[PDB]
Amino acid sequence: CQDVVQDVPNVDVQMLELYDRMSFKDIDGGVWKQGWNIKYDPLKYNAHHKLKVFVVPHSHNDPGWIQTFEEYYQHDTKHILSNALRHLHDNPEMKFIWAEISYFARFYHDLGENKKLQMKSIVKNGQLEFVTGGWVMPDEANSHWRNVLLQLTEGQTWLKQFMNVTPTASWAIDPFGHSPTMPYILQKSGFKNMLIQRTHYSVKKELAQQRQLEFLWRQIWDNKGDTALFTHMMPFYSYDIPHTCGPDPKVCCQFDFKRMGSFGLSCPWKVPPRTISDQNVAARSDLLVDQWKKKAELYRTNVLLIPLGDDFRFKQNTEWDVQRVNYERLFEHINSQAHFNVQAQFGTLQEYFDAVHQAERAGQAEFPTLSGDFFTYADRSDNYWSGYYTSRPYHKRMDRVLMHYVRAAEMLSAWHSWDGMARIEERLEQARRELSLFQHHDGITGTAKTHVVVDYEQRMQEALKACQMVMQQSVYRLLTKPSIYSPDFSFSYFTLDDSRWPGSGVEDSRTTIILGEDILPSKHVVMHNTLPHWREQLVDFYVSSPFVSVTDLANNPVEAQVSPVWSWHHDTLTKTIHPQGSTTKYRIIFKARVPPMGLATYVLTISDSKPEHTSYASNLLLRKNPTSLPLGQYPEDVKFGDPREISLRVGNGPTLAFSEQGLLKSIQLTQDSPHVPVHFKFLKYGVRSHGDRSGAYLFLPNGPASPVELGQPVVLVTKGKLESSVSVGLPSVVHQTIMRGGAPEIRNLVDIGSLDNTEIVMRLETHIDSGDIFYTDLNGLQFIKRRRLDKLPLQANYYPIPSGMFIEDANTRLTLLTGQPLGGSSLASGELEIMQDRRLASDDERGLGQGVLDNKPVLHIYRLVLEKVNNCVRPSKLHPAGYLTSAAHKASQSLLDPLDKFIFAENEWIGAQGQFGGDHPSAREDLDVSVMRRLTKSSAKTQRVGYVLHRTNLMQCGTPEEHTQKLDVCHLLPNVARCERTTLTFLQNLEHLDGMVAPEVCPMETAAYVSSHSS
Ligand SMILES: OC[C@@H](NC[C@H]1NC[C@H](O)[C@@H]1O)c1ccccc1
Ligand SMILES: *[C@@H]1O[C@H](CO)[C@@H](O)[C@H](O)[C@H]1NC(C)=O
Ligand SMILES: [Zn+2]
Repeated sequence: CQDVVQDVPNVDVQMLELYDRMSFKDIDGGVWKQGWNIKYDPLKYNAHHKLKVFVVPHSHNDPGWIQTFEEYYQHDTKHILSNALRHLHDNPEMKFIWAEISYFARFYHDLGENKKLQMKSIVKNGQLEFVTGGWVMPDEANSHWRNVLLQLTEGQTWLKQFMNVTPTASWAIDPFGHSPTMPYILQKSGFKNMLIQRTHYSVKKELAQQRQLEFLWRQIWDNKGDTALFTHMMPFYSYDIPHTCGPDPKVCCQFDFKRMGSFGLSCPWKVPPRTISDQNVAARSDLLVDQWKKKAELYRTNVLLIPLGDDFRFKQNTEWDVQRVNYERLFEHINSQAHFNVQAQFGTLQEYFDAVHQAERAGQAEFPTLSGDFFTYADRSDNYWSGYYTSRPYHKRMDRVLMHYVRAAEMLSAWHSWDGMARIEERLEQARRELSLFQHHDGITGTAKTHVVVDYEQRMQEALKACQMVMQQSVYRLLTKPSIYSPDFSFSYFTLDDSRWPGSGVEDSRTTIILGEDILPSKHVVMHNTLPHWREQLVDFYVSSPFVSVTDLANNPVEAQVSPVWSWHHDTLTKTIHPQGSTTKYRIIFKARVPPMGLATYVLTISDSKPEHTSYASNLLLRKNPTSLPLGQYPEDVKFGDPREISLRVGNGPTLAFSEQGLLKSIQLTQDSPHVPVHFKFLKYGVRSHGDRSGAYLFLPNGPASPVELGQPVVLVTKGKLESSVSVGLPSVVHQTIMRGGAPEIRNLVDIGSLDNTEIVMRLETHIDSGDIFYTDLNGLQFIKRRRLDKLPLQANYYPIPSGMFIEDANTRLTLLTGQPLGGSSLASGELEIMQDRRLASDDERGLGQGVLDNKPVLHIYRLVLEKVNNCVRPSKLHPAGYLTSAAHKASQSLLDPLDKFIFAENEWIGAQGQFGGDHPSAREDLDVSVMRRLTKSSAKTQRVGYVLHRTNLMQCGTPEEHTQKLDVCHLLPNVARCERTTLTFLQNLEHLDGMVAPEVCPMETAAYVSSHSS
């Protein structure tokens, strides 16, 4: 195993280093506005060294943006594909590349057999080529790596089954900035090449000057280079025709033949395209070949890529003709005029890469190595695209909830083979596809029109219902005596109970467990743990009486705590935000201990009085002018007091101090230790009154944030033996700090209401001497070092926080983990900040055509981990990566993959069992079974189950933590007959494993295995 901490990789381009050196000046470079006037030596190419040009027709099809997926399919994409089939069939030398498999599968299943066969033929002969082959072209900032893999696998599994092809070249022309998580996943999925486009204009200039636009992109910690993937970065401002033929858009636009008028398009540079004829082909060729030779100067080989396309192009038959015929006339002339020393033709992306590598092998070029990322993107001036790291945060949080539900549904149902009548495969495919669709770069990014966001939300709700159905049928099968099990596959044996989604204050949708002497004495509940290690975690349920006790299925009492159900209300009468307690429902909390990838059953029983093993939280409402807060049968009266500072400690955990406004002020790790200043504060950013306006994509603040005026907020303190909390009703945010004995949990119920042109940020102020350094994660996969640069504007220093961020000095580290992707930064030493929501009245000129005024209440969740790190073995100062500690990693897992809770629906569960998975191996803490998926339906003689195993890298800080079992996923199901290592999409077998044992992976590695069972 490579050491991912102690060996700084030696690369030619390291993006953090490049950023420290770059000036980022935005000067007018001439016709290539953000470059320079390219010059080339006409004698560079000759009879023995020609420039080979591949013109690659393409059509960017967004799976929802200005219209919904289905609206675009009906209005545009079905015609593009139907006409591509006809035109490619009839013109053998014409080529076309296709990226979005969600649209291709929607089209293909509606085709008659005759056309399916014609389609398969143009794919087999190479005219139509799939690039990447994912369900969508995903966002790379907010997406979790698990969902990037899910959507890639959904598209490629469909392509293997129906087109018999697996792309090895990726095409990502539109995500707003790029992440090294892509080459990581692609290289472990059989890819050999990838292409990107949206990188900062200053980066394109810098790399173009050094001919470093093609590089071997390896991970930041990869010393050896085995993760490297050849990458081509396009050089210009856009992937449209004016910015893909060469440096001068006024010239290139004249070679977009759809812009002469009848299609309602024109050239903004004021010179229109002209139909190629024998009288102008020599002059037109001279102009075009000159653009090509200038673009070729930016690269190292004599093979040039010229994309030919734009958004939803190649629709009309007349458009196919106009582009094809004109380019055919240019090719015939250019290729026959020896003086140009060019051979040009339509080609595919793979053809381009194959020719580049043939040139490389011929010794004509060596490529530089590169590590780092390409955030935060700016396409021009100070227009940095950091706004979409936060836009539509409700759906960003929903993405993470569904991510976990899909994993849990696939894993719970994988243990058995199911009859077709159970509709398990059907519901899982629906769920995987709706979550995969949302990975689109206008889905999770929050950059689609309002009605499109509604469509994605509706699709995800249907996916959550599908997951619940699969999960509850699976739990019933796994925990019911076999000879008693009698399923009705349409019945709800259990309902899921989720405490954090949509969340208290967002939707009152949790069901209360109704117990009563005259109706039902007790109720069974079941917890599932999708992680491969034993886990204890407090769980809570709503119950109709405070006199409830808990037992495990051996009838052993389990200590529990009962607290009131508090809801916050913006009282329009008193103009205050304050809590109301239920007089009919209560919360019961207790620790559930669940096996690795297993289930544990508990029983809640009502009694007429306080149970011996159930305690009751005290409650203290701090506000001047209080009024009573009756709580029905709750046995402890609420206490009142004027606002004041307070201190709380649960268990032997940390002691937290709060201001009189209910916000954290300090954390004391242990009895002796100091009270470390850690101050939460809410501030607001505004919008510029002159110049460019912030919108769904861009963050263009009108200066540093200003504190939210808090007034005298109402603060609620609940103190219990198992769980305590401090909640406060601030303007636009009900802020809650929860303590269960370890790192606190923070929950923000964010309702920006009608505050136009406002972005609400949550900031942490500490003493930590972090300087200008902070760390943020990439797709929940790795932490990258960031350096705040005062030479760049504030918005450029905002980065995606898909799952966590931290600051540290020699001795102390503060890590904030998130349950949803949001934007954030460290704008001053000792600070961390993360945006909560943004409401913007104006459009930001990137095509969306509306502001962001459809905000809705969202419950954001976090864990806050303050730790001493002076004893940790950390990377050297020159290493570009950072790594979490065990506690921060576990805190992240508690947010992303919590225990699932099931409430038995009927009155009695006959044949109920107490546990499942007690014999499953409890793997080392840094290892996860990211995916468990049965790959075969019930009619297959040989069943196959796929596993994706991911091992992260945790810092060594002297905490032994040992004695763990080896996890061999290939023996998790009985009767294993074969075990193979496969690509991450499970589509190619890479290694036949001896003894049918799947070995564990190295830190920072991800491997996939498929076990075969004869059963
Ligand atoms: O690349 C330019 C073109 N594309 C904008 C792209 N980015 C956001 C979406 O995913 C879309 O595909 C465009 C079209 C229409 C109006 C303005 C700009
Ligand atoms: C799928 O592609 C492989 C490529 O080697 C080919 O051998 C096989 O016949 C194809 N399967 C069919 C008939 O679709
Ligand atoms: Zn797009």
